[PDB]
Amino acid sequence: MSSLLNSLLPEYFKPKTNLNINSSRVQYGFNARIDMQYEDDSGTRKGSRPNAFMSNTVAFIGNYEGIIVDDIPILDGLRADIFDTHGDLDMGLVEDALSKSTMIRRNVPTYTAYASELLYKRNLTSLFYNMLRLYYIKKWGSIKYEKDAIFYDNGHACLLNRQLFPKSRDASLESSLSLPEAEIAMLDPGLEFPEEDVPAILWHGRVSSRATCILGQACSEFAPLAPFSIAHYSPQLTRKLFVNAPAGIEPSSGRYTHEDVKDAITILVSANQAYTDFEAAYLMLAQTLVSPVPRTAEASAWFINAGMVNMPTLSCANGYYPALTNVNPYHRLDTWKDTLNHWVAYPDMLFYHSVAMIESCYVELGNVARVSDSDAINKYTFTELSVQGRPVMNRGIIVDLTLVAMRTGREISLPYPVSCGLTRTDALLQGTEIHVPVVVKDIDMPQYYNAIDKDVIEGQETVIKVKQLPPAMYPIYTYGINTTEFYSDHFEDQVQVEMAPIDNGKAVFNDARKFSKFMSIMRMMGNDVTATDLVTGRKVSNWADNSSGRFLYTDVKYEGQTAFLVDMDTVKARDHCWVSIVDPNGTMNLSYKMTNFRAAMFSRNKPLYMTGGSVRTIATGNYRDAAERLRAMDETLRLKPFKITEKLDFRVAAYAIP
Amino acid sequence: MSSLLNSLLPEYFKPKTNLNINSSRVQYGFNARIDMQYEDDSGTRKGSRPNAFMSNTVAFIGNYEGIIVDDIPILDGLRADIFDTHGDLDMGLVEDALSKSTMIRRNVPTYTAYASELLYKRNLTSLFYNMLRLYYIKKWGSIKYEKDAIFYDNGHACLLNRQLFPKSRDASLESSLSLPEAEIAMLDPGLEFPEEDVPAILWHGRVSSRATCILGQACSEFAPLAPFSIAHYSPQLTRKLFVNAPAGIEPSSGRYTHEDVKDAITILVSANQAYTDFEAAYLMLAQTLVSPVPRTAEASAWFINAGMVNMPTLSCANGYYPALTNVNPYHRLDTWKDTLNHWVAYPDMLFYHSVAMIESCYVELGNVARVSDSDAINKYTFTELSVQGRPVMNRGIIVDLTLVAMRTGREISLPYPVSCGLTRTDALLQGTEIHVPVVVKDIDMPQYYNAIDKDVIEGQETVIKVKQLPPAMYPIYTYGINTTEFYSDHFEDQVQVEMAPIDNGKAVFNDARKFSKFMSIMRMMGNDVTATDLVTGRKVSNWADNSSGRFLYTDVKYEGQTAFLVDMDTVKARDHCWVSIVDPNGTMNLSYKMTNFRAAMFSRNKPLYMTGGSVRTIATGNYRDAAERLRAMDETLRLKPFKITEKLDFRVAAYAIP
Amino acid sequence: DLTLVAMRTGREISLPYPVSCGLTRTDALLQGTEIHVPVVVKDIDMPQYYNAIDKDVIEGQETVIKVKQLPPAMYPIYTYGINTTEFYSDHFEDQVQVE
Amino acid sequence: MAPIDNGKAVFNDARKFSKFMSIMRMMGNDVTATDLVTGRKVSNWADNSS
Amino acid sequence: MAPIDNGKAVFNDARKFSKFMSIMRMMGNDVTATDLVTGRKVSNWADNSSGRFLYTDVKYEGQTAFLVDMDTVKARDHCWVSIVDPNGTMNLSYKMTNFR
Repeated sequence: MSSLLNSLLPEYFKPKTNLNINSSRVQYGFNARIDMQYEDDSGTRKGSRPNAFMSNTVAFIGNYEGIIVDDIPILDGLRADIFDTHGDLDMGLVEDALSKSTMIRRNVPTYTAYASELLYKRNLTSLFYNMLRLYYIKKWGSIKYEKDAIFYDNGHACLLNRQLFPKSRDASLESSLSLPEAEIAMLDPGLEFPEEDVPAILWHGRVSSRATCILGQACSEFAPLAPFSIAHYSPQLTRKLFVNAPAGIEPSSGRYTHEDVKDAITILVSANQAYTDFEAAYLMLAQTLVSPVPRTAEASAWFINAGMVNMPTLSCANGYYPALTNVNPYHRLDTWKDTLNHWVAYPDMLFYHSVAMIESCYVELGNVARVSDSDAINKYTFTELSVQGRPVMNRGIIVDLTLVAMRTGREISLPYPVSCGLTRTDALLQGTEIHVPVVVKDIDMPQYYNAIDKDVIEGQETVIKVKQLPPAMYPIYTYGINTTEFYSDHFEDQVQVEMAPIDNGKAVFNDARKFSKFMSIMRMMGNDVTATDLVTGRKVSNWADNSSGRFLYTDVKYEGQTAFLVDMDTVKARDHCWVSIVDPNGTMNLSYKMTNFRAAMFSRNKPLYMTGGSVRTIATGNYRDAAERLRAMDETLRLKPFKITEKLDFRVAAYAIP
Repeated sequence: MSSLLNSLLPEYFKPKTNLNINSSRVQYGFNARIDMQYEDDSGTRKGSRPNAFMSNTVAFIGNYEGIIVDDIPILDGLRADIFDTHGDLDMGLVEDALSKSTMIRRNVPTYTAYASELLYKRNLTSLFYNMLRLYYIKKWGSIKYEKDAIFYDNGHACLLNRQLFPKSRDASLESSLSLPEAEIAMLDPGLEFPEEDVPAILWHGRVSSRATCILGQACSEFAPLAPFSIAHYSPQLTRKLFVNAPAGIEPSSGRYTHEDVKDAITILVSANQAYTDFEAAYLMLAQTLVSPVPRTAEASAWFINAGMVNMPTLSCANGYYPALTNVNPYHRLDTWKDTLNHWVAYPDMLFYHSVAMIESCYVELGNVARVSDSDAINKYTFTELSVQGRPVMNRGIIVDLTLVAMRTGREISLPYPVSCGLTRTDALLQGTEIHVPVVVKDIDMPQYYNAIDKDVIEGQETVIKVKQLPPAMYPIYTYGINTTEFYSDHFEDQVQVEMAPIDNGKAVFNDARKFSKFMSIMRMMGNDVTATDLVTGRKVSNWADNSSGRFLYTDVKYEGQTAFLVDMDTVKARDHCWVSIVDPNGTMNLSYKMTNFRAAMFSRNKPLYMTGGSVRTIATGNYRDAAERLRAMDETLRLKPFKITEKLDFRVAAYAIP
Repeated sequence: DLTLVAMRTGREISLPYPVSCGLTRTDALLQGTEIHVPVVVKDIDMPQYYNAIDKDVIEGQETVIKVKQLPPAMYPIYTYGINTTEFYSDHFEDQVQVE
Repeated sequence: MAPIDNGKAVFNDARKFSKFMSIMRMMGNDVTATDLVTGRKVSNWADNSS
Repeated sequence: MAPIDNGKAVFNDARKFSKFMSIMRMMGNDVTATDLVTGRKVSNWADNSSGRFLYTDVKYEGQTAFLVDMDTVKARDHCWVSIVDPNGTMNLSYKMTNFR
C-alpha cells in the first residue's frame, strides 16, 4: 500500500528515484538548527547550535523463519457477473458463467463441483513475496557479512555477530543462497480433472527461457548461510506449477539479471489480475527488508528469539478455468492498481517506506512496554480493541498497522483483512527477564550495566539482565507529528525545573519527573553529568546514546521507585555553546526553537547521495466512472487509533479512546 | 432444513467456510471474562479471570445400526397438471398425460394399469444419505481410532474404548470400509411390463465413469471395522439399480475424489426433481455425524446399547415414466431448494449444524429425565402433545425436532411429516438400571461412585449402577437464551450462606438449591470443596468435571433427604487465577458477572482456527434477483475509444478516457 | 484488433456476438524483452547508426541488431489528418522556428 | 504503588511517611524503613504508651 | 536540478547552467563541467578577486550542452548554508548589507 507508507515520510523530504546501497548499515537523520535561551536566579544567557545531527542506524541483518499457514481468499480479479447484488460469491451464477462461455456443455456439472472447492482458497501473495526477494538479492548482491564484526559498541560493553547469530559463516548476499528449481510443467487444454495440491497460473504469449528459471526458484526452499533480512529461511511453496500458455514453455536457462525479474512480475500480475495479491506482498516485505540497530545495549533483547513470518499457502485455479477471469474484473477500491504502478516505476523507493514502517512500530512499542497490566488497553488486549473486521487471527500485518495508527493518529483501512507477515510482539508477551550476551571492554562495566558477575576482566564474555524492554529507536521521520512527554520531541518547548540544594558537592533528586527535566536541560547545553541511583547503587549517565542527542528515563535501567544523588563537582564539558553553564542557581528555564531541517544519509562513515531524477506523483481518484459509493463496509479491515493521556506517575503510560 | 438449524447458532458466532479437522475429538466452547467477588463481615476479596474457557468435548465415534422401515411417499417433484385441487394424484389425468407424450403406443395400456402402485413409490432419502456419508469419508479420511485409548477419565474412574466397543480393530476412517459395488444396468425403453421391487432413476446426458462407482457403492452394505459415526452399519439398499440414460452407462472407474460425489448429487437432484428428499437426508446426517463425550463417568449409560437408525426403503419409479417429470413441478413451500443450495456452497457448515442439534437434544433430555411419571407432560407422553401433524410413528427426526422446539421455545415447521433418522430416547423409556463398566485408578473409589464392590485394588474392572440418567452435555451455544434454575446458566448470580461465629467453620445446607450454587461458584474461584451427607454417609466433590467447570445436583448420584455438612477449614486451592478463603467469620456472599463472549475451538491440545470466506445467510430472493436481472446487458461487443493527449516530453504517450 | 480501430477512428464499434477468434498481434509487445533480428551488412560504417552486436564488421557478414522499444511498422496514410497526434505530425499545415 | 514495583515504595514526601508509619502501628504491623541518602534505619515501634 | 544518471548531470539550456554554477559558487563549491561540443573543461572558480561567475568563462561563443561532474564537487569555502547534494528545485535568497 504505497499511498499509506508514502504519507509517513516528513513533508520537507521528497526522495529521488535511485539509491546505490553498498553496505549492510545505513544512518538516516536530519541537520537541524537549535536556538536555546537560558534564564535562572544568577542571570540570563543566550546561545545557538548551528548544525546538530540527530539520526538512527538501520541494518540488513535479522534472524527470521517462515511458516506456511491457511489464510482468507482474495476475491479480486474474478468477473463481476458471478457476484450477486451484495459482495458475496454465489455458486448459482458460477454454473451460468461457465455454461454460456463454451460449446462442450457435458463438462459443466464437473467444472462447477471443483470450482466451488478451489475459489475459497486462492492466494498468490507468497509467490510475489519470493519473486520480490529474488529481485533485491540480484540488485544489492555485493553486501558482505563478516562474523567477527561489531553489532553494538558504546565503550564499556560490546556485542559481536558471533553472539546473537550462532550457526553462521562469512559470505556475500549472492553467495548466501544456492536455490534449486521446481518442475514448471505445461497444462495441455483437454485435461478434465484438476490434479489436487498443484496451482495453475495464466501467462501472456510464450514463457521466456529466463522466466522459467525465476518461477522455478521462487517456489523452491530458501536455506541461507549468513543471516540476511531478504534471504530468511522459507519452507517449499509447491512441488509442481502448471502454466496455461497457448505457446509451449522453453527449458530453464540457469542465469537471469535483476531486470528479467521485473518482466516476470509485470506479466504474471496482468494475466491473472492479481493486483491486490501484490499489495499484500509489498507491505509484507516492508516489515522484513530492514531491521533496527539497537539504541542502547539493553535494546538487543528484541532480536534474540527468531520472529515467525506467516507466509500464506499457494493455491490458484485460473489456469484450469480461464472463463472466470475476463475483461470486467470485480474490485472493492478504485485505487486497486496503484501499488504495482508505484513499484514498477520506482523500485528503490521500498527502502524509504520500510524504514518509515519499522521506525513507527519500534517507537510506539516503547510506550506499550511501559503500560501497567491492570488497565482496559494493555500489551495483551490492545490489538483486539483496535481492529474492526473479521480476520483469521490478530497476527502479522494487523499488529504492525495497529501500531502505525497509534503513532500517526489516523484511521488506516485495507480492502481485505489479510493476516500475513512478521509478528514482532514475542519478546514483549512473556513475564521473564531476557539474558543478552555481552563482551567486557572496560574493567568498570559492572557499575553501569546489571551484570551477573560483579568482578570482570577486559576480554571476558558475561551476560546482562533486561526486565523491561527499552525503546530500540528514537523518532526521526515521525518527529513532532504527535508529541508525548516521554520522548519530548517538540519543535518549541519551555522546560522549567527547580534545582535541589547542593549540600557538600551532591544534589538529591527524590522526584522522578524533576530528575528527567534536569538531565534533559544539561544535555541540550552539553554537560556530561553522572548520578548514583541510591537503591541499586549503579551509576547513570545522560550521555548514553551519541547518535540521537536526547535523554530518555529508560537509560536509568531500573523499573520501580528510587532517589538519585547527582555529582555536581565532576560535571565535564564535552560540547560547549555560549548558552552552556556549569553552576545552575534556583529555578532553571530553557526555551529552544528547532528550524532549517534537511535530510542526510551516511553509509560506511561517508555521505550516501541519492542519484537519478525527481519522483513525479502517480495516484488515482476515488471514482473512475462510478456513480454511487456502495459503501460495502462489512468485510473491510479498519484500525482505530489510541491517544496517550499523561498522568502524575510519569514512569507508567496509559491509553484512552479519542 | 438449513434455515431452522442456522438460527440455533449464537449471535457472536461468525462462521467461515473451511474447517481443517485432523482428529477424532474437538473441544468447541467460548472465552468469557468472569469478575468474581467474595463479601464477608471482615472485608471483600475481588478476583478476575480474563480468559475463562467453558467447553463441551465432541468425538467422531458412536455405535449405530441401520434398519430398513416403510415410510410415507414424498410427492414433491411430479408435474402440477396430474394433481387435483385437494393435492393427490387424480388418475385419469395420468392416462391423459401418458397418451399425449413420446411413449411407445403398445406400452400405454399396460403401463397405465401399473401406475396405481408405482407412482406412490417416491422416497430417495436412503440414497442421498449414503452418498453424503461417502463425501465426508473421503474428505476427513486421515482421522485415526486407537483400540487402547481413553474414552473418559476423571482421576478416580477410567473408561477405555475396549470396554464400550468390543469386536473393534484399530484403523483409519479411509481403511475402515471396503464397499462392494452393486450392478448399475441401463433401462431398455422398449420393456414389456415394468419390474417392481427394482428402482429406476433419471440422469442428465451420459453417466460418467466415476458416477457409476459412486452409485454402485452408495446402494451397498456398510460393514465397518472401527466404530465410526459416518461409517456405521447399514443394510443393502438394493441389489440392482436401473438408470434411464439414452447415452450409455460407462463402466466403473474404481477410484474417485470427494469433489466427484458433489457432481453425482447435483445431477441426481436436478434430473429427478427431489429437493425435499435431500432436506430429509440432511437432517438425518445432522443427528448422527458426531456423538458427545460424556460430561461425567456415570453419563456413559446413554451410549451402552446401540441406538437404531430408521432408513426408509429405496423406491423410485421415474425411469418408467419420463413424461410425468418436467420443468413445472408441484411443491408445497416456495423455499424448497434452500437446503441443497446451502450444502453445495458451504459443505463444512454441517459440522456446526450437527453440534447445535445434539447439544439442544442432550441438554433437554437432561431435565426431562428429572420429572415424575404421575404428570401430564412426562417421560412417555412429551412427543404426542407437541406434534400437530400425521406421522406414521413418533420416531427418528420428530423426537429430535420436538426437543429443539422445547429448548429454543419456537414453532418448527416441515413440509412433509417424515419419520426417519436416529432415535435417542431409548435408555430413558426403558426405566431400568444400566451397568456401565469402569477400570479403577485409586483405591478410595466406591465412596464417591455407587459401585458394585466396596473394596477394589487399583487396575480392577468394576461396574457402576446408574439409576437416574445425568445430563451428557452442558448448554454452551444455548447459554442464557431459555434459562432454567437446574443448569443455572445466568450472566449474573449470587448465593448467601448464613453462619455464626459460635460455629467453627461447619455449615449444614438444609436447602438443596443454594447448596448447588455454593459448590458451583466455589469451583469458578478455584477451591476444592468436599461435602459429606449426614443421613446416608456418602461424599460429593465439586471437582467432578474438566470441561464446563460447573456443579450440577445430579453429581450426588443419590435422591434422598438433604443434610450436607461442609467443613470450611479443609478447602484447598487447586487452580490458578483464584480468590482465597483463608478463615471466614459471619455471613458469606459470593457473586460473579460474565461480560463478553469470543468463540474458540481446540483439537489435539492446540487451537483450531476457522479459514476461508465469510459465510452469508443465503435467501431464495438473492439468486432469483439475478434471474430478474438476467444480465439484460445485450451481449453486443461495444468497443469505446481513447483519445491520445500530448504533453511536455512528447517521447512517452498518455491516453485519456473521453 | 477492433479496440485498436476504435482508438484510431474515435468511434464506438458494436458486434452482435462477443466472438474471440482470429490473429493476435500484441505478442512481441507484452513480452517486454530484447528481440534479436538478423541482418546482412552492405557498407562497413553500419554499427554507428544501428545498435549492432559487433563494432567492426566487413561487408557481406551476417550480424544481429538489438531492438528494445518497437518502432512504428506503418505510417498513417488512409487515416491521415482524421485523428491527428503530435508524434506522427500528420497535419495539412505545419511550421518550425530554429533560432 | 504500581505492580512493576515488587513491594518497594520510596516516600519523597515527609508528611505522608509519618501518617503511613503511625496508622500501620495501630493495625499492629512492625515496619522498618531505611534512609537512602544517609543509610540509617527507623522503626515505627519506638514507644509502648501512646 | 537535472537528473544525475551515473555521476553526471546534462545541462542542455544555457540560462539554467548559468544560474546553477552561480548558486554553487555563493555556497562555495568548486564544480567542474565538460563542454560536449569543444571537449574542454569549464570551472566556476575562474576569478578569485571578484566572487561571481560570468557566462564568458566558458570561452565558446555559439550553442553547446554541458556535462557537470557531480561526484568531484570540492569544498573550498564552507558556510553552514553550503550543501553538496542538491535535490529538485533549488531556491537561494541572499541579502548584502554593511558595505565599507
